[PDB]
Amino acid sequence: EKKKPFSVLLMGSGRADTIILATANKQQNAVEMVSIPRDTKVDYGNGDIGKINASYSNGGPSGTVSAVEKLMPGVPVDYFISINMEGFKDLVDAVGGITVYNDIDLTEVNSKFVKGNITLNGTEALQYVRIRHEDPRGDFGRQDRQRDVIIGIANKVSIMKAVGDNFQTNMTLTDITSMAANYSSVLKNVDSQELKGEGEMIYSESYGFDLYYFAPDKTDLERIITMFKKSLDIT
Repeated sequence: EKKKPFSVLLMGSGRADTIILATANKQQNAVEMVSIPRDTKVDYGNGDIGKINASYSNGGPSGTVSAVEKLMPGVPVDYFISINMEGFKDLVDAVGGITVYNDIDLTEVNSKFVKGNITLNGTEALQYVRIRHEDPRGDFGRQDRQRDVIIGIANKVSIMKAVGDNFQTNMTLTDITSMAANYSSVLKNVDSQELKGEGEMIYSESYGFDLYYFAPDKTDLERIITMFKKSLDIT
């Protein structure tokens, strides 16, 4: 309310295959959001290890917050929103479509996604952000389209849930209007990036074979753990 920088944990889905940590600050009027690879490895427990998506978020999305608080000690997660690929669409329809500037030509290869601003709807949007090979930018490309869908939904988010269990958040219906009032950084200062690191295999008595893990790049992680703290208040 007092225009104090916060943070929000966006989750997509059981488990969370899409994790984005976003922190807003009216002062610097900008949004910093970093994407954590679903398989990212997090050190928590007396030997306990696991991927953030499955291994975690298996006791409520709040679990993911915890995993995100472990992967990044300093940074505090003020809020969080987790939606399924269903409530996601109903969230794009109920909001009345989404407008997105598609700078890449993703022709009728999959849909008539002409270049430029190509407004979409629930399903159209889910198909947009889900594209893979078609986008010559490979992985980065999805980080783009993902971003687009976030700003597209936010620049329209009066408040209602036609949806229900397919939507989840800890925000107050009487506190959503607050950020949607004082805060307007969703304009043009949204710089998103994806936590770097390297993947590695790891055996597991349970299965009998190695499992996949994305080992975070320490120096990179720190740059971020530090950058986020810089967006709130290094204290």
